[PDB]
Amino acid sequence: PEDPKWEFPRDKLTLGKPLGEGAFGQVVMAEAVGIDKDKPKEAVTVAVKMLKDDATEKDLSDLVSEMEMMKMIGKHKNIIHLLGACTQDGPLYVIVAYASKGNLREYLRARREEQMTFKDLVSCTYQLARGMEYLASQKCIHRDLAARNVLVTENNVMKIADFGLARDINNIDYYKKTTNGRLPVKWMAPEALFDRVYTHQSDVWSFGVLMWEIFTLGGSPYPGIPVEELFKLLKEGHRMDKPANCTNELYMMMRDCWHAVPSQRPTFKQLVEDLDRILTLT
Ligand SMILES: Nc1ncnc2c1ncn2[C@@H]1O[C@H](COP(=O)(O)OP(=O)(O)CP(=O)(O)O)[C@@H](O)[C@H]1O
Ligand SMILES: [Mg+2]
Repeated sequence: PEDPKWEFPRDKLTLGKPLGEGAFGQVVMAEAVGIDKDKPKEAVTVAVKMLKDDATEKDLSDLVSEMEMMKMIGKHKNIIHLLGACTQDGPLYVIVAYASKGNLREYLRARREEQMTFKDLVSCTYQLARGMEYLASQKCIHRDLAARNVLVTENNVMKIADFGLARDINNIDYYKKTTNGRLPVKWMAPEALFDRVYTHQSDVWSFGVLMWEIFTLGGSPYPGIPVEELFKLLKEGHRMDKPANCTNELYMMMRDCWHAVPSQRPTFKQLVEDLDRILTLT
């Protein structure tokens, strides 16, 4: 099944050193000659997501589904961008934009290299609120928004990544009946955890937990509480505490995203407006 507008010649692709791995594939650095149509002569440094030697049938299928999802999203400043793919005659290669600073979690943990200021943190939250606004506008739910799924480029631009669990949503709620779920519990909304319902407001909840990760410089959500005990505490109204240096205006923002009623939570459009005002006065 070839899509000519995304197919990239294998000869033009030279693989390099590894960049990371999980239990769904691996990512290697690579050189791609003429993949950028704006400069069709220069070789572009890219990242290639591919299967592993111990890959499964679902691993291949998930990588194919993540490829099709990224085709629909399009380019944005705060979203990792699909550049091409190698599907015909050989292993599936998913070629995406390269980010040299890693993922946001290890990025912030390595600044407790550089050093993070209050403006830097607010700048991070603003860009991630803009990437989700365009993502929500494109009729998409990420379902796996976390600090580890955000990439940082050489010029410190936040890139939303990991669309393996992303789905398209229309005007009503997304809903399926599952033998068991696959979303990280500590970032899930109560309706996603209990009712198996996911909307753009469920991504707002994850954004709140994402805010907590950012202002803790890479801490783990609900510190000291196992995944097993989080179930009962969410039903009873437990929320995370305010970080050490985090303005109350930004903690009320987190508590807004963490509202029980999904429709009562802010929209990503409103988060961009509020963060814009907070950022300009710094
Ligand atoms: N464009 C890119 N540039 C540099 N590193 C990248 C990258 N894209 C992904 N990576 C890194 O490759 C590593 C593994 O990739 P990926 O994030 O897709 O696996 P994963 O996180 O879904 C499995 P797990 O969560 O169990 O570790 C990650 O640490 C990620 O930061
Ligand atoms: Mg990840």
